[PDB]
Amino acid sequence: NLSELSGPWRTVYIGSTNPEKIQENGPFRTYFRELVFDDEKGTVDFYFSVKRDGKWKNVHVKATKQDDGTYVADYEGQNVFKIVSLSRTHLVAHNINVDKHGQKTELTGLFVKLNVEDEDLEKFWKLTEDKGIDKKNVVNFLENEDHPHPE
Amino acid sequence: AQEEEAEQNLSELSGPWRTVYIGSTNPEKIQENGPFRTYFRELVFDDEKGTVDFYFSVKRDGKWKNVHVKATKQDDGTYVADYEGQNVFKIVSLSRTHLVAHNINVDKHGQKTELTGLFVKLNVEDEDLEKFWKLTEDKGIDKKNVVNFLENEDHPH
Ligand SMILES: CCCCc1nc(N)[se]c1CCC
Ligand SMILES: CCCCc1nc(N)[se]c1CCC
Repeated sequence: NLSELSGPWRTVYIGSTNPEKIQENGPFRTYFRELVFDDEKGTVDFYFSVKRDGKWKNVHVKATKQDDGTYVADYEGQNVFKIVSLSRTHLVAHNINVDKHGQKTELTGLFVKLNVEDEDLEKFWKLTEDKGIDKKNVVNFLENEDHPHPE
Repeated sequence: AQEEEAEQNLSELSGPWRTVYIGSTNPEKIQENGPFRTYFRELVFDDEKGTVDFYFSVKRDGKWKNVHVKATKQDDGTYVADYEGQNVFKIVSLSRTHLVAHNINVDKHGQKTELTGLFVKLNVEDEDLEKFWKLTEDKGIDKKNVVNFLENEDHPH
């Protein structure tokens, strides 16, 4: 039951046994946007952004769960990763990437979830109505293309 | 084992904040290039000075701008701030994770705009940080080889 963890997630820290993978232009200097867990298909879709070559790219990768519990996915090689601790607000993970040249890299990561509550959303909506504001004149900043760049 | 909560206070509320929704009686204010299409980065609450400092980014003209605005509390509990005119805003709901607010903006042309906003706080508990560090050490990853993506996002470009 990890479906309820789907939604907007943000990268906090990423560590690597190979600094080149996470320095500027590194393939694993990933800013998470959204995570989607599917308990029936045993899969996880990652939506994130990476500045590769000189520009920003939005990437989508689907990970599949294995009998051992680990997940495997194809991104800058073959990756096999393990969630170490999850909860409503956090995800600490460890990933093993093996690139095109057989180079093995171990990465670690802390990601936090952006939890928007119903109780709070409702309050926002009542207030927006009280001020006679039209739902059309409301901007969603969580799923917006027009956003700033961290680098 | 043991469960513990950090002692709360406006001080504990400071930190990274993100904007979820912003509503406006005047759509020009929050459209692309509008001064109120603001992406929050951090907020600093000061109990003693009765102030709140805002850090956010707005795409003005053709490029992104980081902006800092200090607001001061009033006896009536509202806050005043100077940004793209004069602003008086009231926090209708605040807790460890959310902020719902109502702002009244009078621009340099006498025009009044009323805005509504929902913001969410990005909380990072120490238990999680402590668990991320232990894992990092276990794989023999040296701290110098760790990037803080949160601070990068709070200090963009
Ligand atoms: C362990 C959860 C995140 C794994 C992971 N770390 C990245 N950095 Se991008 C990614 C998915 C694609 C390989
Ligand atoms: C009500 C607190 C947030 C008010 C507020 N909303 C923005 N949008 Se920018 C900002 C600070 C400058 C007036």
